[PDB]
Amino acid sequence: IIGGEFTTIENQPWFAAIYRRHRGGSVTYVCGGSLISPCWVISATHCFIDYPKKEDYIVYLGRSRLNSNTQGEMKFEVENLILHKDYSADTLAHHNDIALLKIRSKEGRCAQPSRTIQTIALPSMYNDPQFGTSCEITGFGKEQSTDYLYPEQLKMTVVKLISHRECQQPHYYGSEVTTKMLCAADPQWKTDSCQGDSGGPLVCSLQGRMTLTGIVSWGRGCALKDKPGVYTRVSHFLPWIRSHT
Ligand SMILES: N=C(N)NC(=O)c1nc(-c2ccoc2)c(N2CCCCCC2)nc1N
Repeated sequence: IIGGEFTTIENQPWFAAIYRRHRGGSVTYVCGGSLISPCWVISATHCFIDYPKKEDYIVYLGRSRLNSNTQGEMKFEVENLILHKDYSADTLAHHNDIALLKIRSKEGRCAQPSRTIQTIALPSMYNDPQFGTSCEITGFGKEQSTDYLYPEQLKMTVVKLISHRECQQPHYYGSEVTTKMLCAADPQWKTDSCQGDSGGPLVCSLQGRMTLTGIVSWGRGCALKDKPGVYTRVSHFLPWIRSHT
């Protein structure tokens, strides 16, 4: 997250921290995700496509820090890694960038909700907020494009939804953006998602309900003028989510 503010897991208790085990046994951070039910985390396919083996991954819930344990956290293995069959990557833009992780502890259990662990509601189909609506994004991704390290403490910020028409403009993204993607940015381009925020939540308040509107997917640079963050439009994937869960 470029700009914004540090936070803790109580302010985004559906946030899932996803790591990969290496040959040799070191564990590194991969991507964010969101808990949509006790046994299911939703994320982005591009996070996993290079290493598509479920046994390589570890999922934490209730975690506020990157490389230290948070009190009350839960650790899970990935019992099921489901990537979207129609995923594609061009140079920047990832199509159908959505993935499901079925989680299960070494004791064979799913998430027990707590003060630090809760689910996030999915939107109703094809129902998103209007352009200019302020939404929030959360993650352990880079604080500056030039940074080598990821922040040790969770961050979040606010961005505003951009219309498909505006994001479709050539000075923005041209036809790289489809109707299954959502664009969002700061009016000053001051704050944004970045590398390492992929897979994490874009949350909007719809009709009084906090709703998983987007999944962090891609962008050209981070917090660059005329280059918004691009998000998988969750309300266009409800059948795929339902069928696979
Ligand atoms: N909202 C944005 N403006 N940007 C992002 O959300 C975002 N940005 C980058 C990025 C762009 C230039 O440096 C890093 C990124 N990457 C990691 C993936 C592996 C190839 C490198 C790109 N993933 C992202 N999800």
